[PDB]
Amino acid sequence: MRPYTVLWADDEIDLLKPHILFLEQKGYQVTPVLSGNDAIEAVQNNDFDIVFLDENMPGIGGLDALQKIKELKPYTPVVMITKSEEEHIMTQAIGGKIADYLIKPVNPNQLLLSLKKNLQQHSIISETTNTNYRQEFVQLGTQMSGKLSFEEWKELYRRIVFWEIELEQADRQMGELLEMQKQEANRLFARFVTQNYREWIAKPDTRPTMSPDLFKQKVFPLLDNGEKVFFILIDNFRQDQWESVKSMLSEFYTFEEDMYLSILPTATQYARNAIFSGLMPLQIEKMFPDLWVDEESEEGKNLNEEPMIRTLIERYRKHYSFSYNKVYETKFGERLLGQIRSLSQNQLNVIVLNFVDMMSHARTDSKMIRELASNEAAYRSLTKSWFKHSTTYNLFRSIAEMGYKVVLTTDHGTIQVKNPVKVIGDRSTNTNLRYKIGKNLDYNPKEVFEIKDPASVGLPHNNLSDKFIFTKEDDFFAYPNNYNYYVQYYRNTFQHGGISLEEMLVPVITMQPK
Amino acid sequence: RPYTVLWADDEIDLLKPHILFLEQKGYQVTPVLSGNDAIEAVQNNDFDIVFLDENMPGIGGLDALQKIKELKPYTPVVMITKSEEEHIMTQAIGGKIADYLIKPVNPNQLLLSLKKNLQQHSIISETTNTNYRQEFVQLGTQMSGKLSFEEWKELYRRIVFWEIELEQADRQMGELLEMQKQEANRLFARFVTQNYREWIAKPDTRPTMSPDLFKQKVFPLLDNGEKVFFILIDNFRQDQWESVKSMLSEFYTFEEDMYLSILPTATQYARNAIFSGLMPLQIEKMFPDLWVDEESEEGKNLNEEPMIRTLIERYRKHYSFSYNKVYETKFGERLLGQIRSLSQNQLNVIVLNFVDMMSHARTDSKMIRELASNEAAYRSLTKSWFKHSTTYNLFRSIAEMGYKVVLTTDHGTIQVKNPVKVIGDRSTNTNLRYKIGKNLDYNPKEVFEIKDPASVGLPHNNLSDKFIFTKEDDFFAYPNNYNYYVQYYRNTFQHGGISLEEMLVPVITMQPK
Ligand code: BEF
Ligand code: BEF
Ligand code: BEF
Ligand code: BEF
Ligand SMILES: [Mg+2]
Ligand SMILES: [Mg+2]
Ligand SMILES: [Mg+2]
Ligand SMILES: [Mg+2]
Ligand SMILES: [Zn+2]
Ligand SMILES: [Zn+2]
Ligand SMILES: [Zn+2]
Repeated sequence: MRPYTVLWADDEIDLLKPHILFLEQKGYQVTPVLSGNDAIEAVQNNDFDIVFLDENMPGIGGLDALQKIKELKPYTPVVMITKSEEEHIMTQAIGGKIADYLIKPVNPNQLLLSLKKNLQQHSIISETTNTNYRQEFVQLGTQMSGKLSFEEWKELYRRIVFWEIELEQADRQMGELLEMQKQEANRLFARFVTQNYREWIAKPDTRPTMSPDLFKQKVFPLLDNGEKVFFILIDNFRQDQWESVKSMLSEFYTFEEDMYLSILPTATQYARNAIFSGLMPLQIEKMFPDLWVDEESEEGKNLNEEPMIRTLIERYRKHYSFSYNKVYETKFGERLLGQIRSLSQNQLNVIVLNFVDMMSHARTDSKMIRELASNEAAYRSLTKSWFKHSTTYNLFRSIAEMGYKVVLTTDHGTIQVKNPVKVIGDRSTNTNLRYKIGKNLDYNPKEVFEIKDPASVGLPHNNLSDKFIFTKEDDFFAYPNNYNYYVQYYRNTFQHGGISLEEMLVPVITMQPK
Repeated sequence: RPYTVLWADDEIDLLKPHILFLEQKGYQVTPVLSGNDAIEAVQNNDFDIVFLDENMPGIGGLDALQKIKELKPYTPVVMITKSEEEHIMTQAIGGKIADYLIKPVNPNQLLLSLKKNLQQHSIISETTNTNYRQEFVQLGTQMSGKLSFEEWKELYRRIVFWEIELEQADRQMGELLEMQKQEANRLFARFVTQNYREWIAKPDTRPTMSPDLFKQKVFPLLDNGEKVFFILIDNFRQDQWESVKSMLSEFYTFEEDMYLSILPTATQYARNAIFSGLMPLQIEKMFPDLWVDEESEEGKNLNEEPMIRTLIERYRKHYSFSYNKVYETKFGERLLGQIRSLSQNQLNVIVLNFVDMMSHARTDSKMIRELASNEAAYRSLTKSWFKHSTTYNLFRSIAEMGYKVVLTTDHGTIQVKNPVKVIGDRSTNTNLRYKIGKNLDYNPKEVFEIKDPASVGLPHNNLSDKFIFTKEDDFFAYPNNYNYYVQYYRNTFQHGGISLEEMLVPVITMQPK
């Protein structure tokens, strides 16, 4: 290697000769200077790896030297090594983007620690992530194997996502080894769902929490305990997207993290209507035929969610005051943000955000989103940018100021599809690549989850359709009339409505304002 | 509220003085004696910060760190230990500790660490606010008077720096800077309009511009017998460079500089000028086979590789070189594989294209409006695209080849605000910031007006063909449906006119570490 270079500025550098010898023995080149002006010049005309800085020096002070050095080379770490214990100096150093602040007398090893932490942090963390994943990779495969409970599935998926993000900043083949494990997880999760889905619908008392159960399990207990709640539903928000925005929200909230199961199809007109109605889609139609819109109509499929909310509140003999707001466009979030505090009168404030859904679909037809979200790390990254720079960030921030509980959840996720499944003859479901509705559908029954009795899984259908077929894993339906184009166009896009961990196992977070 | 600290040390009884000190300072400390006790405490509470001994009976502090970061990844952990072994330091760093303090620890060092890890964001805001209020004065005197080109580069670099710094500060301070930026752009437009003709007419005395870029910044390197990668990112302005330079600092050291794009600040003219070494006009007369009239339907920057060849010929050089355009991040994969095969050449040209902001597709329009509503968001998208596209590894891999890299752009872009009325035919171009026209109508005091394109190296078809250019953050708007197109194009990013963002663009000479 080459040695890391250290520029050290102190009016009494002679008193630090022992420390300089120690660092020089550990492979570091130290250039000493005696003033801020000499340190500034050295930084200007050199490319030092790190800068050590005294505060009290004849001439300009370290805090003033720090400002200049940060404008010249803001990416260069600066450590303040001073005898000052004044809080004012600490405060201004932190504010000046100091990397470390060490109070004299300093143990030389404390300087070694700063040098490693501030110059080799990334490679150290990278090597530990690989090492830790190598240790735990086996434990994850076996944890996967066998017959897992629902709660065991939650923790496994939680563990897989964690490694998805950790291994972004680590070795490649560790990352593609995780992809294999994730692939195997989705396969085994698919069997878990198809073997139990009909029973889940049949026996509502022994089933995991699903869309129709969401409000009863996670909202009503809060409201019944006297608490004021903001139910915020970001449509098409996967588990790994929650993990991406989690740290940002931690500045303002504490979390109780949970997950729950979306119903099939993992689509908005079914799962999200089931949430706000508290019922399986078929039960919405029977009990409230005026609020259900069947898949044929050109009318909107989720325009009646507020009335559904009122029937659910009434259906459990609750008297909650509530509001419902639906946000698509950029301007309407700023407007809702402006009128946010007028909602303080209501116990329950429901907010639906549709942009991640829009963006997720734009991964198919928008060259721009094909660039910004080429892979799932970019998609997560792009989700961070949106959350921070849209009005969503300050919306969550204003709610916290209002002393409101927030239940942050979604209706379904989405998955990056890879391999086609042939199909033909459906009705009006060509728009969805993960589920299909119709009669006389030619397909391979081995490749899908067949629902020939839709009313058994709480699904309505008009007389021109009698069955549902769902994809599994990362498959997507493809027609043969324009097959080769169809396949090249939709491969690697994001699609929902089928069976996968990404689509079905989705977050529900109960957040308390700090 | 009081900040809460979880402190796990098997000798917690000897740390009672530190604890009392910290309780006097307003913190609530919870003492525990082992890694398992701490793990359980974190599991059932929301502590703000964790202090962690390493050597304890039971599990080691390092084992506790791994589990606590799993439970509360967003909670800072400070290791406070007597151990001075290097492998312990390294392992704790790997375990994502916030700090590592070797015993005995100054109690003020605990306080500092609590400020730096629990209140650093709000501290940086107040400090940035206070610093800028003071620097606001020097930026006023620095843009006062008549500035030289070198002074315009310093000032523009200064304004960009504070633009990004003030992302983390009070809104009012950003408003205050926004107006200093307005004034800078107003004065910069005067500076350009008063000198642009002189610059084109006197090549030996002008600032470095598009047609001079290769001679000024590339040929000297090669002539000094050093290999070079010339990477041109389309529509990559100064603050986008400032947004990605830290990522690049892990593999390069920088010689940062700027240069002026010619007008229009549009790929068809500026980038062709860079590669041809000539002005867009004299492209056609010097080289008919190379030029493409703007009015031809097929692409205009497809035969740039031959333009580069004639440039090498004109200056009597014999560089072996390559040329590669990467439209999409998928094509970049192939280039990344074959990238080491380009070690044979002295010069390697790569054209990268950042997301098209000219997209009229309804979906792109809806994305753009939400993902890039302001300049902070635009920079954030820029960083995201750079890291997760093939661009990041591309620079990473070129560094391993030990090549010098010249990173630059052909022009920038600006967020437009106010409409400027203009009347023209169906023929007239779509660009919001500049028009070409046989019969253009406009307030000549609202634009930079080039009645004879031929004098400034621009082509034309008719005697009556003009070029007109917007300044500051103006954008052209036609009378038909003027009210609608004003509302649609306002706050969108455009290029082709006169502004610091469009015109004064980065050129970085980078040395692999
Ligand atoms: F003089 Be220094 F601040 F220790
Ligand atoms: F719009 Be939904 F997520 F199908
Ligand atoms: F016992 Be601890 F590591 F100081
Ligand atoms: F023609 Be480029 F988009 F400026
Ligand atoms: Mg001193
Ligand atoms: Mg002084
Ligand atoms: Mg101990
Ligand atoms: Mg032990
Ligand atoms: Zn949805
Ligand atoms: Zn959707
Ligand atoms: Zn361009």
